[PDB]
Amino acid sequence: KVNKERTFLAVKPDGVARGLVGEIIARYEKKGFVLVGLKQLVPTKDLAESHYAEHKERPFFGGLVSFITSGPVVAMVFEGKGVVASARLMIGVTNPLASAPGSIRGDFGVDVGRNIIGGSDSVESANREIALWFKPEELLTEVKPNPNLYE
Amino acid sequence: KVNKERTFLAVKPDGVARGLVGEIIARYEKKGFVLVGLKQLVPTKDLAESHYAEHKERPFFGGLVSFITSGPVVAMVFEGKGVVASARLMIGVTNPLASAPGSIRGDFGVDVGRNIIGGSDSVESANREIALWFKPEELLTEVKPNPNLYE
Amino acid sequence: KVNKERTFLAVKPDGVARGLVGEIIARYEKKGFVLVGLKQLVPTKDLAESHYAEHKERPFFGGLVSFITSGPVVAMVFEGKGVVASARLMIGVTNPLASAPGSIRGDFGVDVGRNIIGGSDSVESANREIALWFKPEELLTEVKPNPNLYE
Amino acid sequence: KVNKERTFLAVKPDGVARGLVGEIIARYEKKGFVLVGLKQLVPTKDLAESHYAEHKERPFFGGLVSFITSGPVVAMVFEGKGVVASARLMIGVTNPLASAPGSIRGDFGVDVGRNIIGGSDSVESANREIALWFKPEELLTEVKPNPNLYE
Amino acid sequence: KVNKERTFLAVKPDGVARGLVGEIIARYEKKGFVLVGLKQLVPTKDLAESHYAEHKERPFFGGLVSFITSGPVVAMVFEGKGVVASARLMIGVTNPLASAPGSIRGDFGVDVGRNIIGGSDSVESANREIALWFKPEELLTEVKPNPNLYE
Amino acid sequence: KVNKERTFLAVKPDGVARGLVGEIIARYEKKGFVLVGLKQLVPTKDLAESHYAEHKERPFFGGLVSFITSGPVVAMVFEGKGVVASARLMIGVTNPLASAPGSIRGDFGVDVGRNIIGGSDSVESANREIALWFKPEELLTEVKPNPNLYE
Ligand SMILES: C[C@H](Cn1cnc2c(N)ncnc21)OC[P@](=O)(S)OP(=O)(O)OP(=O)(O)O
Ligand SMILES: C[C@H](Cn1cnc2c(N)ncnc21)OC[P@](=O)(S)OP(=O)(O)OP(=O)(O)O
Ligand SMILES: C[C@H](Cn1cnc2c(N)ncnc21)OC[P@](=O)(S)OP(=O)(O)OP(=O)(O)O
Ligand SMILES: C[C@H](Cn1cnc2c(N)ncnc21)OC[P@](=O)(S)OP(=O)(O)OP(=O)(O)O
Ligand SMILES: C[C@H](Cn1cnc2c(N)ncnc21)OC[P@](=O)(S)OP(=O)(O)OP(=O)(O)O
Ligand SMILES: C[C@H](Cn1cnc2c(N)ncnc21)OC[P@](=O)(S)OP(=O)(O)OP(=O)(O)O
Repeated sequence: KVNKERTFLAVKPDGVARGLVGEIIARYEKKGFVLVGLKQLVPTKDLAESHYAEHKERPFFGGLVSFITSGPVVAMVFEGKGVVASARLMIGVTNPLASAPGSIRGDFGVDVGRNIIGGSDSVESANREIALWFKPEELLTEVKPNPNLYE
Repeated sequence: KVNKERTFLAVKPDGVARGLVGEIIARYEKKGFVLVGLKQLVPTKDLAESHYAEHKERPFFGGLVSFITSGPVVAMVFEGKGVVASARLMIGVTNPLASAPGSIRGDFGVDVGRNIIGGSDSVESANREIALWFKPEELLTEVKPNPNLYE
Repeated sequence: KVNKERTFLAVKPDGVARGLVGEIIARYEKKGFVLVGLKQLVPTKDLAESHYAEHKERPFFGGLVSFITSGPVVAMVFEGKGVVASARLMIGVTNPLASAPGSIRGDFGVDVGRNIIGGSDSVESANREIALWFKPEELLTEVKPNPNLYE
Repeated sequence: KVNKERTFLAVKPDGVARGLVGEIIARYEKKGFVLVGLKQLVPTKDLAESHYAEHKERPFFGGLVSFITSGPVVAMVFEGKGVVASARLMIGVTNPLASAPGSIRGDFGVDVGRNIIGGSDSVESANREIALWFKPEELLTEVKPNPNLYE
Repeated sequence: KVNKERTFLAVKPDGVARGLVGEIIARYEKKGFVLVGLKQLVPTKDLAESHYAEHKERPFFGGLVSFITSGPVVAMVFEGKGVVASARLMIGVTNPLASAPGSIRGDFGVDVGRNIIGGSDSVESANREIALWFKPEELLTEVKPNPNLYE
Repeated sequence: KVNKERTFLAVKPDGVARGLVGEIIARYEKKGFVLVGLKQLVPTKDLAESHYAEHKERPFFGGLVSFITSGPVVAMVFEGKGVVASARLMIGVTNPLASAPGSIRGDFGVDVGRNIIGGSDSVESANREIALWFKPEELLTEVKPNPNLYE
């Protein structure tokens, strides 16, 4: 279906430390997106390096890897129609200072390096990120569509 | 006045079923718009066709008419300066996935067919919609202006 | 059955004027109680005296009648298991200053005469109050059983 | 330490289905309790029976084991001073209708069978429940004491 | 009248450092209590000792003085009927773990030493505390009574 | 250096009277901006004219001066990276009706004359406004950077 689209979201160590996990989950739940995977973990260097592989050649890659592996991360997978692009709109933009009020980064962030949450940029990136962070057993298979949310 | 402008708003069956009525009323109350009419009802095919008349030649007309009659609707009328255009901005856009975080559809909707709330598109549409859903007795006549909201 | 119990609730002129209608409705909706009746109206002296009949010989009767008729009131009917005793608990006690934080009066009221909301004191009072404020046509007959709320 | 006390909390299938996971996590985070374990899973009949082992001879045991395995559950472990007793106070009482406004069950529940969340009744039950639902690797070891929350 | 009663409230350094100032102020404003004095300051040892004078011979006195001077404090004065006792009820009890959900300490605190906010225990203590923290010029004199909050 | 930027914000008499002080302070605190100055006062014509000096020859100058002196104002100073531009984004635009939902004016305002809060338009205007409303003693000097908010 088109309503079975999935995105990977990570509440970064700064979002976890600031106690924003519930606030964030509650925003995606109110939207109508279904939580199909959820876990708290301290990421390994390998998970971090494979996750941010598009920034591997840039000077700040080291710091990104160090910071995401510096403390607990809440990894989640949400399912819904256009969940990839929608989840991103809900987060805001790279710079939290330029992110609109009402968005996660707009409401809670001030620094690019401490930008609370990260989401998949595309359906291809999502499917790769989901497989990396989660095992098939850790993901829901039975997802009954809400007739209140979908026509 | 100007500040006596009125708009018609309908919390659709999906918005009532999902328990979003108070959430929605609170947003317009916080804004400074005065509730001049309020009721819960199951709309008739008669009322629905008349309400959705601007789309009577479109292929989706029947579907809009079927859905708005499928369960209880919370019908309301708000009064304030630029309430028609403002109420619409507060709702978001046709596609809830494209609606900005901070708006009703932006925060709670995923599908065009399940887009929670509908509002008048113009002052002319509002005056027609208000007369169609409400009787003069069901509307407030005495509206004292709040000196904290109006200069 | 027992989950089909109904209570009458009135957001008094002070609760309406202060813009607390959406806040209050959202509280009962969150709880799992179903809205089966809703309307805004300016009560007549006849409706006000009939409503406050149990206190018709008390010195404060006139004052209660004068205030409930002084502006718009939001009249509602909620359905659920033990809704009568549960709505009262959610409201708090007669004196809002003695009402616990978390209740409507505890969170928003300071005066007995400006105590925002009133609810039915018993199933008997509820059935009488509902018939007095609402016509059978104004009340839902089809109430969808929620399997997440009720075992 | 005393501040290193841990409790096991489960958002039951009804709490997950109603989209209350984030609302719940936010409440414990706002309090100052640290999340040390988190996961979503559909529990097996075995894990449910071992979890509800204290009631294995009671007539309602079967019903509790059937319901907790009927859909996804969000399993969590929180750390803090008096977290076992405090989480329970935050949840409310067995009957959500008797639970005080401000508590989780007092704000969102109407039925004993659909009472959203369950928490450990003691430190001994917590240590057993934590070991039963989580592997030592799934739980945090490094827990930074907040000098704003602890003297 | 008796609606002119005043209380002194202090958001302690832990309260301020955790970013609970606006949350706390919103609660008293929603209640109907009028803010008649407000300031942020780092208290001097002299002001701290004078404030905590009733406990000057207790073993914990030193610790209370050390902590209230360790960082910024948001000092405020609220006016309204029974504001002294009501403000205390809103705060909760000495131990935040024993404080009811819905109270400031019940919702946000875990430790007696980090109990976010302090309020006057009596009208006599309030009048003394107000004079100690505020100059007559720093306090409002013109307080128009809200007819929506007082009969 | 860059994270030490400061802005001046004034919750205008309309914002104070509508009890919005707590809501506003919370928004800036959630964001990660540090409150370095805070006070409630009734501004003098001298302070008002100096504050609104950039518009001293515009026809609306008198109206702005009259209104900001008509009741209590909550003056505050926030510190953070890009706080001047970010605080304006959080306020919205001049016309609250055109302000996006999620912004303060977008969420609570209807009139240009009653637009709840004013903020510095530039770093130069901020430094001037801060020195005008606050004495150096009234401002924090020791501001430890939060490692959860800054890289
Ligand atoms: C490129 C970004 C931001 N970033 C971190 N440090 C720096 C830095 N020093 N210079 C520039 N950019 C930086 O890193 C990943 P993230 O924060 S998950 O995501 P996003 O939502 O921004 O998005 P996408 O476009 O990666 O999906
Ligand atoms: C024409 C629209 C949208 N729409 C619903 N289904 C479809 C569909 N199948 N194809 C196209 N458009 C669709 O219907 C009305 P509504 O949802 S109250 O919203 P609006 O706020 O956009 O309204 P207005 O702009 O007319 O006020
Ligand atoms: C007798 C009560 C209390 N009361 C109101 N004004 C006064 C007054 N001036 N002197 C004394 N008592 C007063 O009046 C009804 P109400 O306010 S709808 O509701 P309740 O929910 O508290 O209760 P119940 O009456 O339905 O049990
Ligand atoms: C025995 C308890 C209570 N209870 C639930 N259904 C029934 C029922 N049908 N008959 C009797 N008792 C019942 O079951 C677990 P729970 O629902 S998580 O609740 P709790 O958090 O209140 O309790 P505890 O186990 O920590 O005390
Ligand atoms: C003596 C009391 C209690 N107390 C604080 N720390 C300690 C401590 N370490 N050991 C014992 N007792 C302590 O101190 C004041 P506070 O904390 S504002 O609270 P309150 O609500 O009790 O009120 P009041 O005293 O203003 O009435
Ligand atoms: C010039 C503005 C707006 N303004 C008020 N009345 C009028 C009026 N009658 N005609 C035009 N403009 C008016 O005055 C300041 P303020 O209201 S704090 O707004 P802002 O914070 O959006 O401001 P800035 O600092 O960016 O200007």
